[PDB]
Amino acid sequence: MDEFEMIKRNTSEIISEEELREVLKKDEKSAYIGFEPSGKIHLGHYLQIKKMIDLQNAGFDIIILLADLAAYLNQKGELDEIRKIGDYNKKVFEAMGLKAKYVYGSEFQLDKDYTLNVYRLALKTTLKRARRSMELIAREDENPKVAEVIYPIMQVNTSHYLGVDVAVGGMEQRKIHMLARELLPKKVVCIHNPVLTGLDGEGKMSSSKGNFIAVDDSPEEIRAKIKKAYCPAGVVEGNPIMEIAKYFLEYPLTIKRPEKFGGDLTVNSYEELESLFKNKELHPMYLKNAVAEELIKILEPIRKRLLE
Amino acid sequence: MDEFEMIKRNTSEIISEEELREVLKKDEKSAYIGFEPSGKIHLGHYLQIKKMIDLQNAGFDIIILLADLAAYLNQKGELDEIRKIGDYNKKVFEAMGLKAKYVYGSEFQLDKDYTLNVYRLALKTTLKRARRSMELIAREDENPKVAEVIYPIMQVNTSHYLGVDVAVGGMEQRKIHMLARELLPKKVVCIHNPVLTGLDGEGKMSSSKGNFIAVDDSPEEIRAKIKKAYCPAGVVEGNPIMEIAKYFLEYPLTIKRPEKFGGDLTVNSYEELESLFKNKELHPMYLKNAVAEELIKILEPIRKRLLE
Ligand SMILES: N[C@@H](Cc1ccc(O)c(I)c1)C(=O)O
Ligand SMILES: N[C@@H](Cc1ccc(O)c(I)c1)C(=O)O
Repeated sequence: MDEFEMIKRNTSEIISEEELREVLKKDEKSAYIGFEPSGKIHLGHYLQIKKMIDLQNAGFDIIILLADLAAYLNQKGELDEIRKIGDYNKKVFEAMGLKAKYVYGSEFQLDKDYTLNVYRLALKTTLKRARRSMELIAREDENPKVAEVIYPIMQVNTSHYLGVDVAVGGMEQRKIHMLARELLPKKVVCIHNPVLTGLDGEGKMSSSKGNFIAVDDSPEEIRAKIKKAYCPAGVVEGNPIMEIAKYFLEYPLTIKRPEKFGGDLTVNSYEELESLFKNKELHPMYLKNAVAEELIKILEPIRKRLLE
Repeated sequence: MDEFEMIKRNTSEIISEEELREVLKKDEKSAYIGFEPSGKIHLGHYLQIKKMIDLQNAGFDIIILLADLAAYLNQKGELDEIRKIGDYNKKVFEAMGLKAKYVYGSEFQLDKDYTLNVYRLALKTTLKRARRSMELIAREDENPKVAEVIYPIMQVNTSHYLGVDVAVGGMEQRKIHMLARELLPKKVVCIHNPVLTGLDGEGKMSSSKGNFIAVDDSPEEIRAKIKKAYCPAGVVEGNPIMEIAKYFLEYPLTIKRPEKFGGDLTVNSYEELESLFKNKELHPMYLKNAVAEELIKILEPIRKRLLE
């Protein structure tokens, strides 16, 4: 697996692969991802940080935007408290093994030159397009605020301002990124990560929906969350436990199981696991026990650094 | 007529009269009006400048905002060319006899602190409310831009920033002013001037509709415009010529007319003129001739200063 394939592994899409290939040739290249500060950092965040680590290993300088101003526009509270959560998020990201340059949006997104560019972009972006770009990001509001449409153009300008070669985000960010690629002078290569399913199988995993596993959850808590998670036999689509096996576990994977139920099985790839589960040769209970124990070991050093 | 009544004369509404009364008691009070720079300065502009002059005579310090940034957000062109028109507008306003402090929006509306307040206001203003406030101001656009909703909150913040006691504008500005009075810590007294009717009777007078008399039009041009203007006998409502008699002429007004048609008539007030015209005792032709000649003399010193 070369660098391109390492970067591509477990991503939903890369816009565009040809452009990424041109970027990889350079000695100096940079990539960023931004996150509205979150009280709990979960597997969805970890999935993306893992991807930033892949880029870093491929020679990219990484910038992590603690998107405080965006969170502010998206009704997450006052800037002061939001920045505090941002500082906590930085510590968690560092505990994940990512060394990068962390910047707070408000450090530069209120500067006269930034603002003028935001207003120039506002002249080129239709209200309809801006609202559509925020469908999967905007905080639920029966009476949508003007702030909601300022948010996407502020995000489009970040890539321009940072001068990055690559922007990373979950698939929820794809419409904002399409806007950026259409409006900015320089097209940024966009790498989109899949959106994890919530533990109960209802909708996507989210900090606001309480359907996630946080990276610092205790082992006992992880086991309890996985035990009650949606995981119908033979069903892979929308199955959060299979998603965890695909995105976080390493193979070969040894699945412990009593001899009376088939004995231990060693799966050499997620594809093999997917095969077994689909044919109902692996019961949800044993898939769950293996995923919980392996996930606990994966997260252990992060929780340990955060509690130390 | 005291100061309050002088300020109130020919206005559509004052929000609120009690508040204006409290303001008038102060030794130091200020008022502003903003205009998106216009290629031609017309009677609608003059009507408002006349009102600013009334306020100045009542002891107010006047600030005229050459609203370049707003015009930019409202698709009037590039800031550089817009500012140039703004400078021309200042010269016309000075030729009207107004001495005031002229400021360009872009001088302060892109500052970090201004912008943060704009975003704070964006969190409190619904998209629906912002669009409604722009119905009579926004440039026609089949695909409304995000810029359209940034415009009203930028305008709400101007009063806050300038610290004025009074904001003046045409009735088209009333929804933005209502928003300002609801959102700002200090309620600004809003004085609204009537919207003049276009010369052809179709819709309101506008720089973009070419249905106006510019203050520097030649006498010959004024006569031609008034000659072809909508002015049905006995009809006062939506009659631009009667509006001109009401808002710009001084009384007693002598209306020249051949003896065979009734001879000259001296009207001591606009109300008397309105009475005569309604009862069809004054023919459109003679109302028009008198209005054109008197308007020419009213505008003469302005055109002269602009051509000198
Ligand atoms: N939209 C991201 C946060 C984010 C990302 C990048 C960026 O430039 C900005 I401004 C904000 C989220 O949903 O968390
Ligand atoms: N809306 C006015 C222009 C204007 C006025 C005041 C203000 O604070 C701003 I920002 C702009 C117009 O229609 O010309």
